[PDB]
Amino acid sequence: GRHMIRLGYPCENLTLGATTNRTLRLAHLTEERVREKAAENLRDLERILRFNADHGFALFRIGQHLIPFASHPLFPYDWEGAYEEELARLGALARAFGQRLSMHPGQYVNPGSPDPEVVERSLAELRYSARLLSLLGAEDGVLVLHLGGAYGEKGKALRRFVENLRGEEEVLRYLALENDERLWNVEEVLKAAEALGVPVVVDTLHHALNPGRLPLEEALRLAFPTWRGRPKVHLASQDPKKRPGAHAFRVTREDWERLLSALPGPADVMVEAKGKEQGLA
Ligand SMILES: [Mn+2]
Ligand SMILES: [Mn+2]
Ligand SMILES: [Mn+2]
Ligand code: NA
Repeated sequence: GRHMIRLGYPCENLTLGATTNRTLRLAHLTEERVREKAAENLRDLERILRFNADHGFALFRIGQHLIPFASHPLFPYDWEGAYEEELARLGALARAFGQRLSMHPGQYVNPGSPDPEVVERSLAELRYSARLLSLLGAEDGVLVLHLGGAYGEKGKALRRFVENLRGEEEVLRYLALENDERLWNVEEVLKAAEALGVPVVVDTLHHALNPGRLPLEEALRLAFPTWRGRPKVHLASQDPKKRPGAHAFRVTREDWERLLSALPGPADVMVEAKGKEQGLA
């Protein structure tokens, strides 16, 4: 059924054994082997889009390794010329299905690092991610990022984060910032996001562990105005008795309920659960 709240899951589908996330060792980074992996990941991207259209999922997060090692100085070919046509085609499918596409670079992507080498590698990775979403024609695509490390002093870490991203026209087309469970709350992310002119993704588990002064309801209410399009939110549940913020297999009914009650209006909810497409109902 057609709900005002659209759902998604990241990277892979467990029912199908489909993934967008195959990689390889850099010792095996041959033109032929990468083309191998990329092809299977693109095949799987397509199956997933089709499975989502038949099973009520409007959102999908494409894993970083879709084109394995694309941002790496040893990448064996022009991936954009190789794939532009097929990405446009997959992009048109996703739009025909009404699907919204996203990527979330890992915890080692840190534009606010003071190490210039980490900055350059991080920027390379975000530029590849943004180019991919551009080639898929993802008009409302999202590229989600945590604010990363305090590196001893937050004011300076944030100023580096903004300086190192303000110039990046293409990345800024898609970039949205997300609160975390340890270092940067929603009030903090809203400040960073305004400086950069980008939206805020509220994560409900992270919010719970690290709320600042804000009830979830006010967090969502402040975040909603930061999206020109449909706001995106993350939904996870605590994996019982494990490390705080560890993701449960399936989201609880109680946690789903609490978000539904807090949302100020229509939004897109990425379910971050170890079960993937089995993470809710
Ligand atoms: Mn996140
Ligand atoms: Mn999250
Ligand atoms: Mn999390
Ligand atoms: Na409730």
